[PDB]
Amino acid sequence: MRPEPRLITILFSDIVGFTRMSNALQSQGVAELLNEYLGEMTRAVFENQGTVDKFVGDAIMALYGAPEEMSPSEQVRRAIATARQMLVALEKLNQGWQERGLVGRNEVPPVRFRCGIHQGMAVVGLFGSQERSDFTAIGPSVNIAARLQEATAPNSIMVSAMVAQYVPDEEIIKREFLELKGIDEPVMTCVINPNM
Amino acid sequence: SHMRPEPRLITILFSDIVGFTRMSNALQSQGVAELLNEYLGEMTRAVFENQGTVDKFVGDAIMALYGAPEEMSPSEQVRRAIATARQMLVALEKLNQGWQERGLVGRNEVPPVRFRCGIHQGMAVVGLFGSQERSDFTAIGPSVNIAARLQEATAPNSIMVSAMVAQYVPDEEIIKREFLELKGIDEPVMTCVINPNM
Ligand SMILES: Nc1ncnc2c1ncn2[C@@H]1O[C@H](COP(=O)(O)CP(=O)(O)OP(=O)(O)O)[C@@H](O)[C@H]1O
Ligand SMILES: Nc1ncnc2c1ncn2[C@@H]1O[C@H](COP(=O)(O)CP(=O)(O)OP(=O)(O)O)[C@@H](O)[C@H]1O
Ligand SMILES: [Ca+2]
Ligand SMILES: [Ca+2]
Repeated sequence: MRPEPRLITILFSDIVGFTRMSNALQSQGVAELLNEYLGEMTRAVFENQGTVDKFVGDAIMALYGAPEEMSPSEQVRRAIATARQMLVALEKLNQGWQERGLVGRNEVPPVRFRCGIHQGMAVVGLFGSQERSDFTAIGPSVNIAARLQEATAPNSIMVSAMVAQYVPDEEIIKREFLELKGIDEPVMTCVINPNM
Repeated sequence: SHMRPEPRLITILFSDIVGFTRMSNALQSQGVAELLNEYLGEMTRAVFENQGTVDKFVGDAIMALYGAPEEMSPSEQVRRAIATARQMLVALEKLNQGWQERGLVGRNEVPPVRFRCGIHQGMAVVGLFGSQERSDFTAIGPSVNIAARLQEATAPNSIMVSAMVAQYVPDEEIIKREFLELKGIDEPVMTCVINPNM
């Protein structure tokens, strides 16, 4: 648990259109919707042996390579598989929320998905204090993964060069250098095929 | 830790610093761990002393709740949230003074650390969110989004609250009043920068 420098793979996912969709229902409904979603994401992360760092509203942060050790290639394989399984889940969910009147039906479009994945060094371990301490990762690598998730287009998966080097060339749909805050050197990003 | 999601009037506090990464770069790891911890330690103590609830940490950002899980009057929620925000800023200044005296800031010149805090009071679905496999206690809803947007909109080393919060704060303690259009929200919001001192 004690914080230490380690090569890990960070995954940030987030959905847009949740509050808009929940704006209709009451408290009970908003909670059901969110829990439904959160459960699916968690399932995708665990099934791929990933670590659910935390939830940030309707955003999810997962780690691969901590606390349990994992090779750089497995970290990426599993991070990618999680991101793709998440998308399939959102498709299933959106299908259900549409047949149920929460989508398509009159001004609350389906919920779009955004996922960012990066691999790099990060101080990982327990951070906080006596009042509160949580297991997480800190550092530019984490910052980068978060910025990729926010920079990518709707319903897509964007990764860094460090991650893409383990991905079959035919799976990289688009390449583009992005200027990310706090980073001087432009970052080469790669949108990957959400299927396989 | 057992509270099922339920609607409730609460006060949400979001604080965030800028300069940690920069300060920790010209540094080396179990020193970025002790640094963030030193900072986090000060922030959480400010929340605990004011009986606030530390919802979670988002990197070097802090989320605190007032009015949950333990009930709290709407006036007490604001008094304690305001007091927390002011104490944090004081602690930050104390921290920068220390880091300055350690060459952690103001050398290889990483500017001193900046502080931002946003506070808002409104309805929110509070309780445990997630699934049987994983769930945490937090608040959800437009009210939470607002508090977050207020913190990201205010200027460095300042505290910005919404009208709902300002109504409990002495008029003379309100430094500035101005309408700002927050993301994803239809009606502009009345923002009020409070004086860092009582
Ligand atoms: N329970 C919670 N814990 C931590 N942060 C939270 C939170 N609920 C909301 N937030 C914060 O509130 C803000 C919400 O604004 P956005 O992320 O821009 C909304 P969005 O994702 O674009 O649409 P959406 O809410 O429909 O999904 C974010 O800054 C988020 O981190
Ligand atoms: N341990 C962690 N858990 C969750 N989110 C994290 C995190 N570490 C970093 N992040 C995310 O990484 C991103 C960092 O970007 P910013 O918040 O803009 C950095 P900053 O506050 O401007 O400067 P700073 O890092 O020097 O404080 C945010 O989206 C933040 O929420
Ligand atoms: Ca979102
Ligand atoms: Ca920050």
